[PDB]
Amino acid sequence: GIEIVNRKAVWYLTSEIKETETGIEVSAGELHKGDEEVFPVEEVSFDLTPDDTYPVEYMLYLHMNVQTKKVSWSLCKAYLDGEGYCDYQGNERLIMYPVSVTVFPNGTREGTIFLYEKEDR
Amino acid sequence: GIEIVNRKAVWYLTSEIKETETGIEVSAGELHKGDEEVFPVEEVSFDLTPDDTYPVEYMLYLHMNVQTKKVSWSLCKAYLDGEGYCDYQGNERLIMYPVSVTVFPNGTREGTIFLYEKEDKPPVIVE
Amino acid sequence: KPPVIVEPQPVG
Repeated sequence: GIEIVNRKAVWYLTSEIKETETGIEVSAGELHKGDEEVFPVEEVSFDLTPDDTYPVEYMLYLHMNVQTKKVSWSLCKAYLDGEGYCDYQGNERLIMYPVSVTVFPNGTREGTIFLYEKEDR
Repeated sequence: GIEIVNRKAVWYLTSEIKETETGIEVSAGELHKGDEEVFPVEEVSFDLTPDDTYPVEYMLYLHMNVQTKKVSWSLCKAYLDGEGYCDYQGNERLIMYPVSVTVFPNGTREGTIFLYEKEDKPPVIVE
Repeated sequence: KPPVIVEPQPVG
């Protein structure tokens, strides 16, 4: 299954992230760096599609353009054949990776949905 | 907290609706009647202000004047004291209730954001 | 500035 990890951090996301029948749905929300700064985050969704032979790793990245302040989503899809793996390859500032799921050929999903909330006041 | 409910409907709104630390923000968007007609919807926002004594119910209405086709926002606020409730009452056709939240004196929010979708999000590929 | 305020009904 995909376990839900509620976790406190300086950088936190108010977007609702959930597992659906077909994949992952992330609602529109806000990225916060503590009390100081807030950035708008668009909604995003993707299918957790299995492969016939290999398990498939899905890793969702939340990164920021340093110049424009635009916070965007990136998705890595890797086939776990001994050479495939997920690692953020982009040139923007990686903030977090709230979804990490391995989908097995028979449809079994194993991984984590990270839900970051504010450190306590 | 404030839950999000996605639903496939004939009437759907492309406006982004989100909870902020102070209240609710609805972006400018489009109301769609399937694939037959689209109507412009203005941005709207409001504070989820608590009361010192009673819990407060917030209700957001999206309604349309069927003759002018003007689509507008209405907000009802109710103080949970047992003497009043929120209910949309006007002449205009009520299209949807996308926000319904109860705000308790200490700031605790309980409710739902209804996000209507098309019947029958690609993140860039970091690959 | 929207929204237009709708007053709550009295119960009863």
